[PDB]
Amino acid sequence: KTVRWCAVSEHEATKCQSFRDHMKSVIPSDGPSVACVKKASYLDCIRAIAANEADAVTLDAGLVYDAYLAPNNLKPVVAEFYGSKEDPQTFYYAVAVVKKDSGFQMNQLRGKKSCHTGLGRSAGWNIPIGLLYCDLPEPRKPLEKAVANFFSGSCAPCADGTDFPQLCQLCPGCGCSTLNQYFGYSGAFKCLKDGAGDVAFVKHSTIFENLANKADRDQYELLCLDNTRKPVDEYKDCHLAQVPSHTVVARSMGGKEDLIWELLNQAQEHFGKDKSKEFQLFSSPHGKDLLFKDSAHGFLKVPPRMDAKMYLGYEYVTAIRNLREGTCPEAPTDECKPVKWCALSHHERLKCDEWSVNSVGKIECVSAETTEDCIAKIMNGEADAMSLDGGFVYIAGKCGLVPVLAENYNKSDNCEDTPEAGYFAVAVVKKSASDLTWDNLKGKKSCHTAVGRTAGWNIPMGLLYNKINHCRFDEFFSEGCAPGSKKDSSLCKLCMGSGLNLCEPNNKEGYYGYTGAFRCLVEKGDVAFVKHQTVPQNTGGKNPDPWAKNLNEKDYELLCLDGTRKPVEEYANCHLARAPNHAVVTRKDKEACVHKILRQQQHLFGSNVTDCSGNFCLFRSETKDLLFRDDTVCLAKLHDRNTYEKYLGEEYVKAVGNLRKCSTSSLLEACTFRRP
Repeated sequence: KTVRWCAVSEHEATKCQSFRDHMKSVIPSDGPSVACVKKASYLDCIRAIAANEADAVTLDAGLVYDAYLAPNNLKPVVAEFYGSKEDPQTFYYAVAVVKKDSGFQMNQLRGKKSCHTGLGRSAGWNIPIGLLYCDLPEPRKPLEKAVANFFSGSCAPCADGTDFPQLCQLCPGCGCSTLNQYFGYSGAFKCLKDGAGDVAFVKHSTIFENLANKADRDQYELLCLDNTRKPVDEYKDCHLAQVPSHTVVARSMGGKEDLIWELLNQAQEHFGKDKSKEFQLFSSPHGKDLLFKDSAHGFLKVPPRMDAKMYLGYEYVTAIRNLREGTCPEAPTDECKPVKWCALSHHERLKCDEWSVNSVGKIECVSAETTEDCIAKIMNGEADAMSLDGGFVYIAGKCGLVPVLAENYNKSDNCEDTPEAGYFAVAVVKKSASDLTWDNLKGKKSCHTAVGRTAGWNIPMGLLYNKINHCRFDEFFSEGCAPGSKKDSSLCKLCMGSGLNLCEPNNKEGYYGYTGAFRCLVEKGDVAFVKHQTVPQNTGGKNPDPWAKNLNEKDYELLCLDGTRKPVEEYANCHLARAPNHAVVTRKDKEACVHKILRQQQHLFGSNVTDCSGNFCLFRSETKDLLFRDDTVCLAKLHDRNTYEKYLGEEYVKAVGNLRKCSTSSLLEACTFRRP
């Protein structure tokens, strides 16, 4: 129940011993305890933790990468933040500030003039040079010279002015102190402001400290990785890298992550930032930043699904990898790199393999255990693309990935250029129902197609969430039939079909499905949640069966979320949410290649050629829906709907968002932490 903290210096160990002590005084002898293992350096601390001779240490982003690498394999368990918990600042963004209308993007930096905070610094050197690495001229070692030739001239504080002069061209001597006006963050920004340099590599907040007036700021832009610019305040959605400020790592297996959280959580409680002048956790008389930076305000537990690569982030890991390794592709230069497609099942891997061979290298396969694991892989580069359903296009989007092509199902001869939007989920009731309105449903009787389903649950049950704020849905409706709820719940008390299949999510449950929930409306409930076509299909006699043969379309009305009502006829203006088609998602940096490669593939192996017999077919499956949905006609180009927020639709996103409040998703809670 004790946590062995690692200190990299006598001072730090003294502070640690104080920590240990003041944590004994009032903290049940059943509550966490601190032991102090003293090591000579960070690497020795990282090693101690992996060799199970210590348990935790706090490191800068760079050592968080090192700690993650074999054979240590350590992960981020607790984070240090710098604001209020309303605006807990745990990250910071390495951004590239430039002057408005100077016309050039990240990939057009050769020749330009650079301003770096200081050589060896994070945001100001390691990250930018890292990414830029493959664009530097060989020999790339020594690095300093190679950067000197890349740029036309720059101000690289602390660089070797003597040997590679052009690096102090904007600041002769390269002074490594405030003496040199272009040193440090502000020094680098000023280098840009004074117009000595074209681009200045600094922190996101750097410009917000050198220009108090939005007016002047509006004259500066930030270079983004997809070779486009954006307003300095849109840094979160345009930066070279996202860096964790200060992180606490542990072992990946074992590691006592939970115990560690229980320690520091309480610690920050008894000695938080004001909590006491007896013992200050984020400061010391013996020094500064001992154990934890002094600027700290508190701690935050890191979602368990997270690994260093996820925590550090794609861009960051990319930058550091290059520096650490140095490995470029003197391969073509423009010819698209093969698309690695992630498979979910054995049968998926098998179909993907058949596909890979037939594509002749343009398609490759990667196998992950679950949809979320595939998403983590597309996230960190181990994989590039895969098709997802609404719920996952949402999750994937929270994680930074983006929808690129949507799966099309209907109107077949115009396909390739017209993204389908979906099938409107509508709430239904009988016109002969008393004033029933959207915001009136409480205590009513419900009819659902089945729990978990989109049109009959997630969407409706998802919007209704803002009218409760708790996940106990069975106790909102007086009663109802929701195939799948617990056999006893109120959601099961209106379901017919007896025996073992009472309230079961299969057709043996009469009230199951679209048609089934309608019958459930007609025979026991006042509200049914289906889709826009469900009624026209089950009226006008279009349905033989007893209970339906005489039902008439006009005897019903679908509820509109603004309280009013409208005719089943114009569902288009009175639905709950749209409900999308499956979409291929991929990383922003691979978006281009995915379009080119897939269009050419759906060409060669699409629904076009029907001789699936003696050749390959992208849309047919040995099993069922492998890789794509079998009823897929083509992959549409999501022209401008290329972001989950623009492809899903506010209503849908609102709902799905609300539901993930009830059903966790470790991957989502992790991506949320890094950004949302």
